[PDB]
Amino acid sequence: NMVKVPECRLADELGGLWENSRFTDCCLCVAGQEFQAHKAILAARSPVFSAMFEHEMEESKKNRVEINDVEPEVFKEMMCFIYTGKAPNLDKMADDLLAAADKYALERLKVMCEDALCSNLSVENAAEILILADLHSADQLKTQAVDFINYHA
Amino acid sequence: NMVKVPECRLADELGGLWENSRFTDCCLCVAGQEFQAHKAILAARSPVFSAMFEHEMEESKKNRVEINDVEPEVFKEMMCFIYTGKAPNLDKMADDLLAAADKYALERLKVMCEDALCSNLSVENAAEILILADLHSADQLKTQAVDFINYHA
Repeated sequence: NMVKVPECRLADELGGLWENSRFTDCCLCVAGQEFQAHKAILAARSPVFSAMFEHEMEESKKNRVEINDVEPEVFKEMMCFIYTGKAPNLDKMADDLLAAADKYALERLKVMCEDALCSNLSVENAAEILILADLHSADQLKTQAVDFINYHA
Repeated sequence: NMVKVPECRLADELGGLWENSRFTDCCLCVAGQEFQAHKAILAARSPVFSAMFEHEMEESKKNRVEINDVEPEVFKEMMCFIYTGKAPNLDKMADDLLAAADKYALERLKVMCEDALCSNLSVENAAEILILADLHSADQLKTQAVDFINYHA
């Protein structure tokens, strides 16, 4: 225990990779905005992206994937999660991020959003959150939501 | 604290990326053996690979990088570290990995080897390890090797 070993920095460096966009091989177009990314990473991280890049006929697309169901700011948080496993701005978009994580099968990000939404459960938004968990198959969130509503009988 | 969030699995998934060799864009030839890899990840993880891929005039090289100064088994451990930040078999090759980590500027891996070597310091091997740390710029290893030798008077 004499030698001081530095903290793992895989996440920070992969984040650098995404921020610097080097050796990118695909373009994601989100509401008219273009983002360069790396197929290998997105595929190893999302079963949806994986399937998309693995079974895409029509070179006409030219590695150009157009995303229509996600707002640019939410998209960026999702990407941040894919490259580093973190989502610094999750708190202010938990519900939209949940839907994006669900759509792109990012299980851990999905549960992280569930965790944040659960923590904000109130009698004013209990029902809405409950419905939200049903539309994006967020089990843990639903259960905690049902329990909440019941308890407040 | 009601929702149970899974542990980050960035490393595991990036390891799968390397083990499955999907969407690779380069080839590393090591002592006759070929390994497919991803430029972006090697580049974001190693200043040497970074500079190598960033400045390579020969198309003739074809993203084909040949490594002559590293044994295949050691090379694989290095790659494992580059993709996941771990080196499960570092103990049986600490000295060789140290040199390989040094040559490719993998700072953290270099210190990890320094920690293993430092822990095996014995009257019998002390002198050999000290020299090893000087030839591969392993500062912490050196300082610990010099002290050991002194204390044993």
